[PDB]
Amino acid sequence: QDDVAPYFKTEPGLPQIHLEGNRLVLTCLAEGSWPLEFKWIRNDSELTTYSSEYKYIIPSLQKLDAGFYRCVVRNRMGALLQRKSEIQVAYMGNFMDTDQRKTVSQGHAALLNLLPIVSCPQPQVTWFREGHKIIPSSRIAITLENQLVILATTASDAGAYYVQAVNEKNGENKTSPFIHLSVARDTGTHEAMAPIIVVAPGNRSVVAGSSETTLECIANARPVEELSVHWKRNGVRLTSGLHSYGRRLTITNPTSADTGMYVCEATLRGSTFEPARARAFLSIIEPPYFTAEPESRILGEVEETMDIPCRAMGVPLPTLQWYKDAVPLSKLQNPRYKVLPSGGLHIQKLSPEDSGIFQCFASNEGGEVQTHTYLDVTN
Amino acid sequence: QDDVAPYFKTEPGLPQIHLEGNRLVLTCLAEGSWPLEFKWIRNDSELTTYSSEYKYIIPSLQKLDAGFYRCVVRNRMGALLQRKSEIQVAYMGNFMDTDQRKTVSQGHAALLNLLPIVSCPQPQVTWFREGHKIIPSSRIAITLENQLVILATTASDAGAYYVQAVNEKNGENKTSPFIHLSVARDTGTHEAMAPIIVVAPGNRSVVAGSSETTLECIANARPVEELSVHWKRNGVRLTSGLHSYGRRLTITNPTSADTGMYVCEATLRGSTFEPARARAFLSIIEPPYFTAEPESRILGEVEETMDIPCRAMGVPLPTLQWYKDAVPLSKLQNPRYKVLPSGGLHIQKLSPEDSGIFQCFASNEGGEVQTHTYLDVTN
Ligand SMILES: *[C@@H]1O[C@H](CO)[C@@H](O[C@@H]2O[C@H](CO)[C@@H](O)[C@H](O)[C@H]2NC(C)=O)[C@H](O)[C@H]1NC(C)=O
Ligand SMILES: *[C@@H]1O[C@H](CO)[C@@H](O[C@@H]2O[C@H](CO)[C@@H](O)[C@H](O)[C@H]2NC(C)=O)[C@H](O)[C@H]1NC(C)=O
Ligand SMILES: *[C@@H]1O[C@H](CO)[C@@H](O[C@@H]2O[C@H](CO)[C@@H](O)[C@H](O)[C@H]2NC(C)=O)[C@H](O)[C@H]1NC(C)=O
Ligand SMILES: *[C@@H]1O[C@H](CO)[C@@H](O[C@@H]2O[C@H](CO)[C@@H](O)[C@H](O)[C@H]2NC(C)=O)[C@H](O)[C@H]1NC(C)=O
Ligand SMILES: [Cs+]
Ligand SMILES: [Cs+]
Repeated sequence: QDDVAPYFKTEPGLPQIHLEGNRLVLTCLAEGSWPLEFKWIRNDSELTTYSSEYKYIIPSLQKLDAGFYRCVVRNRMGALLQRKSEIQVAYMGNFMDTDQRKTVSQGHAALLNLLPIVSCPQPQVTWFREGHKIIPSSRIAITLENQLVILATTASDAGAYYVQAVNEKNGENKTSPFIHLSVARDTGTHEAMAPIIVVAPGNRSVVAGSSETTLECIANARPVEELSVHWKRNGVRLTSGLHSYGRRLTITNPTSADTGMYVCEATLRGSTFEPARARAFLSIIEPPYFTAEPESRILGEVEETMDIPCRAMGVPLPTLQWYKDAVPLSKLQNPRYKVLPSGGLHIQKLSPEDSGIFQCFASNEGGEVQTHTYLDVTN
Repeated sequence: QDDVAPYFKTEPGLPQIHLEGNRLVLTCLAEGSWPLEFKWIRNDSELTTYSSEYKYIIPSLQKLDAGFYRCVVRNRMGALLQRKSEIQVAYMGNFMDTDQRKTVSQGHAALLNLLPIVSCPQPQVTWFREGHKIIPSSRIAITLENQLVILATTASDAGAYYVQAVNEKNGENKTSPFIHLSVARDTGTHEAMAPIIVVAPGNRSVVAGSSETTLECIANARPVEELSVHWKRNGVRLTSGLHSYGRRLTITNPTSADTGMYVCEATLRGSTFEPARARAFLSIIEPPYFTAEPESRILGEVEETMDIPCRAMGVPLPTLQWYKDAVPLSKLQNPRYKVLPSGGLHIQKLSPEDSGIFQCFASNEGGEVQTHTYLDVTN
């Protein structure tokens, strides 16, 4: 047919992590009446001009190729945006070539930050001192951000600490320089030290359907053997999902029933001390989905009114953005194309140049969906 | 601790398709008390011996590297099988270097098979004759297996046909040699020809949650302009999901409500001819999931009875296979390890050598899941 508007035969696949040096083949698998042309876009910037080549090939990936890719397909009838593809590249930088020094007063917690290093994705970190692998315990913690936390420090904890960082996707590993931790005398004259939260749990947001999410709370106290960290929800202690000496709470398969405030509570068992508390809030993201889509093809007569419906649901409420032939409506500046509050597109007096592909995108923090129609105008 | 049995920190990811020549990095991301050792397996065959290296790296993938990979992790306490990883490699072979000949009698359908070619995944095929791209129409069909079907042949259809095959994953393309189709005179003396099904729909099975599934039915008749192909279910014609001149029925998001028999029906409109019919059956596969798992760690006293529960649901009913320290129970040939019909493992008189990792796999055609426990035996 001479009247087949462009459409995609296959949608691009889920985000995959790619290795430096590997070949990458992107493809624009579209059909339609010909001349059929394709161009590529990276980060809303034009990579290629229009031609009959539907492939975009990177012979050897480097880190600067990481980004969002999409093709546009066009024939005489209109232009259609492919849904975005997320191309991540696994890479591991270097540690800065310098030692660091840190001093803490006996009895306080020492928080040793993982030395600056750029890595995708974030590495797995093993902490060392004098070739001895440091294992989490009731007194030693390693945060979700790979920081080493030594609780209730003593003179024995002084020394030179370092990391082996491993990028699990490309296999590369790096050793950091030293952090020289010194431990000075106790502040004042106090044997026991009340619980104090040194790593507070953060606000957490997770996308619906995710397997797990983990909150973390680390407290200092002395004697550390009496220290108890526990998690409360709705004023009542939680009993399941606890890990790493009670410092990690993992919620599995989180739904909206698990949203809201969580409280971690640190106590010295049997003591007269007040507990230390910190609050964290858990939020669920519902990716967008359409509740009203237009027909694939619509015929209007010149001079009549046209309505193209598009409505989407999600948490948070999705924002809708319209395109005509792969140009956003804001750029076209067409006073006859009215966007309705519910989301639909209203066209007051159809004109022959209104013919083409209208495309609606709904997006929030947790995803993006698309629907489109070919508008045909007669006479 | 000296008593941490091996466990995985991260499960391997979903099946990805890899390109020839690309680097591949597999990783065995397990923790536990050390010495901790790892070995790799490809297609139930041992690739490497046990060592402290948790990575397996293929510098440059070739087709013969395609297969199922998994690591075993072991310390003194026991051995644990990683869940399998499916490594497919995109490849495209060559057509055989020979022309073919085919003769059909005028009015009959000509079924032109795509010339033998090994390819992963199956290529996208465009059929040609004299440089002219052949487009599907009411008289020309291209099956889901890339065969060209010319209905109600005429002398004009004689000529040399060929294909451009494109592997969409690695971008490679091949042109085939020619099929020389000849069209001989009509058989007998008949103007109209009743509908006959030349490509019958097949039994289809699909995994639950799949986006789409498509059935295909192609009929011959003359005059082809009067030919109508339609789909029936429960004795009543289906109205939605039809494609390619009614020859394709796509069921979107198939559930068990769509299982059973579908009928395609070919008629010559307004004619006295009987319809031609073919039946196809659609089946849904439910991947396995557990309905009863054992605790992560279990303590038995010597000489007592132990029960390790494992029960799974799925369509078809999953089969359960047990392992101890990554050795299947059938090999161990231990008369004290009894497998119950519901799935659980029964151990009559616990002995010290029963300590270790017991691992239960449930599988059917649509997936495989695993659960495990560390059995500790005292005294
Ligand atoms: C394309 O856009 C992505 C998304 O913003 C960019 O990713 C950022 O890259 C910079 C480094 O250049 C980092 O500092 C940011 O943290 C990254 N943000 C995210 C969300 O990933 C990417 O660099 C862009 N690529 C190009 C070529 O423009
Ligand atoms: C973490 O999330 C909580 C929960 O929303 C935030 O608390 C809100 O803070 C604003 C800012 O003053 C208040 O006006 C609201 O009353 C709070 N909402 C609720 C439901 O209590 C908090 O600000 C967030 N903090 C960070 C650092 O992200
Ligand atoms: C590993 O097992 C898979 C699964 O059977 C093998 O895949 C088969 O490969 C042969 C060619 O060698 C094909 O003829 C079959 O059709 C394939 N079957 C499937 C289900 O994919 C794979 O070849 C095996 N690889 C090794 C190295 O043993
Ligand atoms: C396609 O599926 C149908 C549906 O199950 C199969 O029909 C069965 O065939 C057996 C073999 O003689 C009969 O005993 C059963 O009565 C049939 N079942 C039903 C529900 O009708 C058919 O054999 C399959 N054919 C192919 C080629 O796969
Ligand atoms: Cs649509
Ligand atoms: Cs378990």
